[PDB]
Amino acid sequence: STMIGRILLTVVVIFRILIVAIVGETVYDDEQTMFVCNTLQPGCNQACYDRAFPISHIRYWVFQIIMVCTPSLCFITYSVHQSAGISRFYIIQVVFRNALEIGFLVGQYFLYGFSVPGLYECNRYPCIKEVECYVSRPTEKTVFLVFMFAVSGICVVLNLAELNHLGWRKIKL
Amino acid sequence: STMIGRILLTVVVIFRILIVAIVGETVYDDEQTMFVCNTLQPGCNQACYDRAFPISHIRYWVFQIIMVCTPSLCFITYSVHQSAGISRFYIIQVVFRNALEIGFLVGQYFLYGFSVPGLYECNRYPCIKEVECYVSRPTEKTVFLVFMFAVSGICVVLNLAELNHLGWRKIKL
Amino acid sequence: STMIGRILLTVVVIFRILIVAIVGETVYDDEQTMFVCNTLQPGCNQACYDRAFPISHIRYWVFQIIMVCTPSLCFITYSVHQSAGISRFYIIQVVFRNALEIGFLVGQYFLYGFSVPGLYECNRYPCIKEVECYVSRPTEKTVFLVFMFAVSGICVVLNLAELNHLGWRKIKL
Amino acid sequence: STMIGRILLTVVVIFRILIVAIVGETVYDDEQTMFVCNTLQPGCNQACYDRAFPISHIRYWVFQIIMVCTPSLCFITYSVHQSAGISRFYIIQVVFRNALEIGFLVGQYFLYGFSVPGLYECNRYPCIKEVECYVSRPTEKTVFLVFMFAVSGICVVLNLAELNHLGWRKIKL
Amino acid sequence: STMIGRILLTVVVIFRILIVAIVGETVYDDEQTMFVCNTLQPGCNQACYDRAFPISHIRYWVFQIIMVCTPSLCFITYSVHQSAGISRFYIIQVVFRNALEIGFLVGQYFLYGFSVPGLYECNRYPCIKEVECYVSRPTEKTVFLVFMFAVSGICVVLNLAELNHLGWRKIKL
Amino acid sequence: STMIGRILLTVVVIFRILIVAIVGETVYDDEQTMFVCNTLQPGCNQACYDRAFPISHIRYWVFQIIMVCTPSLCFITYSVHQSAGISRFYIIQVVFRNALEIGFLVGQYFLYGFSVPGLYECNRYPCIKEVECYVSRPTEKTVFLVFMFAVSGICVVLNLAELNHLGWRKIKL
Ligand SMILES: C=C[C@H]1CN2CC[C@H]1C[C@H]2[C@H](O)c1ccnc2ccc(OC)cc12
Ligand SMILES: C=C[C@H]1CN2CC[C@H]1C[C@H]2[C@H](O)c1ccnc2ccc(OC)cc12
Ligand SMILES: C=C[C@H]1CN2CC[C@H]1C[C@H]2[C@H](O)c1ccnc2ccc(OC)cc12
Ligand SMILES: C=C[C@H]1CN2CC[C@H]1C[C@H]2[C@H](O)c1ccnc2ccc(OC)cc12
Ligand SMILES: C=C[C@H]1CN2CC[C@H]1C[C@H]2[C@H](O)c1ccnc2ccc(OC)cc12
Ligand SMILES: C=C[C@H]1CN2CC[C@H]1C[C@H]2[C@H](O)c1ccnc2ccc(OC)cc12
Repeated sequence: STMIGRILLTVVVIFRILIVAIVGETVYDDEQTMFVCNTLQPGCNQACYDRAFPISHIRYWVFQIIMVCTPSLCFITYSVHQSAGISRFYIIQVVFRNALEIGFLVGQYFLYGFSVPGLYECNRYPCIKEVECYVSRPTEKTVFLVFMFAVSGICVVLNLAELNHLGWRKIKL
Repeated sequence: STMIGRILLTVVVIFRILIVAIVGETVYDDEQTMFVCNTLQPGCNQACYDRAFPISHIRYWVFQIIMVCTPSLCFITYSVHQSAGISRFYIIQVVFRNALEIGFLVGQYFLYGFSVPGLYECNRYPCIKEVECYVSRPTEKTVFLVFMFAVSGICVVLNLAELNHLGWRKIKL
Repeated sequence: STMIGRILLTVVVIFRILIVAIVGETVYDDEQTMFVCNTLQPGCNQACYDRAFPISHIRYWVFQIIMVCTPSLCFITYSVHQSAGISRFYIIQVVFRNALEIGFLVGQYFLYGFSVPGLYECNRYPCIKEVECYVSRPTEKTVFLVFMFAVSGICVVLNLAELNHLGWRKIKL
Repeated sequence: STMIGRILLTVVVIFRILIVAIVGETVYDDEQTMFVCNTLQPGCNQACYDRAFPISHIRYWVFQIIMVCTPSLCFITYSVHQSAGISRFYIIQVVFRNALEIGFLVGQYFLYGFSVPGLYECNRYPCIKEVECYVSRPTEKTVFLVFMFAVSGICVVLNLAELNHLGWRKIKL
Repeated sequence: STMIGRILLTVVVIFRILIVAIVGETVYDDEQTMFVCNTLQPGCNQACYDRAFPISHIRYWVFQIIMVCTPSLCFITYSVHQSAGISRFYIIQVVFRNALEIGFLVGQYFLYGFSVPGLYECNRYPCIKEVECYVSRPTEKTVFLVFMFAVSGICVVLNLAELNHLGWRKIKL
Repeated sequence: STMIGRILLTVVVIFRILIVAIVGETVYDDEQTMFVCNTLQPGCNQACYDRAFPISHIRYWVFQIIMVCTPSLCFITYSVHQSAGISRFYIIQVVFRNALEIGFLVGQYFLYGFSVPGLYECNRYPCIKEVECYVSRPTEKTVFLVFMFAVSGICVVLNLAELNHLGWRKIKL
């Protein structure tokens, strides 16, 4: 069943790209404009927001998508160069895709967790002692995070199935 | 009369996609900017808005459109792969489309109801006791909700007619 | 003279589509941010704006354009399906186009009238008794309304001429 | 010298379209946001701005461009319809283009004049007695107005030269 | 060495167009929003900004680019008209391009100078006596100005080299 | 191994272009709007921001990308001109690309360093003595800076490998 696997993998990849490109930028538009802290100190909002969200989810997902698509670009460009052999590059391409997908999934888990809390406790200079800050659209961001995790997991499973179908002797050489 | 059914189904799908893509993003632009609560507590606006609208309508409809279109993409990609049999995949594609459409319609009803009230009563921390908040463009959003429900219902009816035409005997095999 | 009629109909349809798509969105961009009421009550602006303009003109016109273009799309897709008879679908398409155009024109008149006043008197909760609110760019919106009415009337007249050319005898059968 | 006339006319038309489409919308973006009146009365800004600028320049120019291009569209669509005679439609097209261009130029002069003053004196309700309001980017708007007038005048002269070349004898028949 | 000249000229023209189109509009986005004067008089900001920057740099550069490209458009359209002689049009086009480039460079120098100061002294009505105003991103605008001047100078030198290569006897005839 | 080098070089170039074009403009959107200084002096924010960030990172990277791509454009245009010899232009193109890449990398290091601090001490007129200002999203900008440096270094290494492969003897002649 190596064919249905490829069909599903292509469909899932396209689905993820479309969803991100269409909704992600709009969801995270006012992330910093609607972030508010209970204080009068100038500059506390900037510091607390930067501590709460070092990297936005949307940029991480864009980077992940491009990086995961890169090996296919390598293979296609190699094929173009060859004309005006290819049965070996394919195995290495598959292995690299598997490694990249797994690494990105693990990194997402270790960076963001599984939910976006509605409150944040911040104690960065210049804020005096510890202050409380309030996040914008926590529930939508939680839903987006869980959905992206599920899609990435499906992709990982399909890639592992493909790699197993090839056989580890192909991967060895 | 299986041909007029397909014609109407295609026309309705295109109509829904066009309407959403052209007007939806503009209707819901200032959903959070124009949401106001009668209070002085910092952070009450964020909490009350997040409780009132956990997920925006437009994002739900975009997700629904992509998911409903997915099975046709699966079928087209399978057909492409086959060349450089297909009479069985079509039945499963139809069944999956029917199930997805019905599920999305039911989910929309259970999530949003049939109207958007102009007032909201919010009792989420940090708001003190219970406060009153006011929504932006409730009437336009109600009209949009009802129109989308009607279009989805028409799609469901056409899909059921198609599935009935194919037949239960054929579906079983 | 059934040819010049078709030429003019196509030209006016394209003209209307272009004008709307190019200027309408920009005209109605700040409709709600520049709407102000003389009061101190929170939430009175939202209620009064929603009562004054239940549906924006631009969205009504977009819906009208798509709906009016739908029958031609149905005819085209039926023609595509036929290859890989058509002289009867054409009459029904013409009749449906006539009905839709007339209905949309009448609806526009009954919804918006012929002018956009510069003042509004609002007595919706939470506003206390009666308040006075001030509209943004009333004159430009009045000009746009009248222009759209005139274009739609021209389209209706051309469609009626076409339908008369076809003849009642043919329409009946 | 009927050929260089056509070459110059085409080049000028393209030049005008490009200039408008590229810069006009950006010039007039903050026309109402940066318009300020010296008063405390709510709603005086809206009334005074609407009285000072009933129709924005950019929208008038867009309408003019589309209307002037319409007759060529009529001719092209007629030519397409003819295949799957034309030496007479051309003369009427030229005459209509001349009339439209002259009318639009005269209308622009009678609507806007030749300059945009930096101050405005406004006595519209609800403003008390007479107030003073201040315009945004008067000099750039004056330059744009004069440039558009010059380009339209060049177009009118070229069209008149073409019409004279065709001849009154031919035009009458 | 008439070929490398043409190659470099084409490359430089494309480079200038790309740089402007990509960064210019973003650099000058908040030119008026971030312009502030030290006063309490309503309307002083508008007058002082209009006096300081009668025409934005970006619009001047867009106009220059279109005007400089115009003669090539004239030549191409003439060539198209000729088919369904040309060795004399080309020299006239070269001369016109040289004149336009030199004129635009001189005009830029006389209009803007070589730097954008960070302070402005403004004494325009309604400002009382003389006030001080502060500009936004003076350094980036200075860098952009110098870069555009250098690119235009390179273009002028290449055009002069081409014209000299053609020879004076040939331009006279 | 001169083919895999070219494959990797093309892939990394495309990757860098995509990442910049997609995320850079959004990261640096509110650079000046969210920059705040602890003072009451009008005009201190503008001066301090201009001193802290003379040129935005995104514009520098756009300029670098276009300049690095220029030599390939020159070579392609020369090839087009040649038809309707080339083995010597290629070496000079490679050398120029190497020089440009190295220069841009060194310039980036000397201009921006390796991190974006969260605080800035500013003593520019009109600010009184020293003031403290707070930056927006320092961590994301630091990550972007480091990532761009790494990608540029990889490109430099690949270019040096290519140049070494061609040979010093060949480069001399
Ligand atoms: C369909 C979405 C629209 C929004 N952005 C501008 C117009 C349209 C294209 C998209 C962007 O160019 C873009 C192009 C390609 N890939 C993208 C991937 C992600 C993205 O934002 C997360 C924007 C992307
Ligand atoms: C026609 C609408 C315009 C508004 N958005 C940017 C330019 C144009 C395209 C559209 C967006 O890229 C987009 C592309 C494709 N499908 C879409 C589907 C939905 C949507 O918003 C709900 C935006 C979509
Ligand atoms: C020409 C207008 C521009 C403004 N909008 C984005 C870029 C360009 C396209 C248009 C929009 O995508 C769009 C596409 C197609 N039909 C439309 C119809 C109506 C509309 O606004 C009323 C926007 C439309
Ligand atoms: C080149 C200009 C850009 C700005 N607008 C969106 C993207 C690009 C296209 C243009 C608009 O779609 C548009 C299309 C066609 N004709 C137009 C004519 C005028 C215009 O504004 C006055 C905008 C136009
Ligand atoms: C690549 C730049 C993007 C920004 N603007 C909208 C989308 C893209 C196109 C460009 C504009 O339509 C445009 C088109 C063509 N020539 C232009 C020249 C100059 C310009 O701004 C100075 C904008 C231009
Ligand atoms: C894919 C990104 C989207 C955002 N901008 C508008 C729509 C889409 C295109 C891009 C811009 O036109 C653009 C075109 C080409 N090269 C670019 C390079 C850089 C850039 O910003 C740093 C914007 C670029």
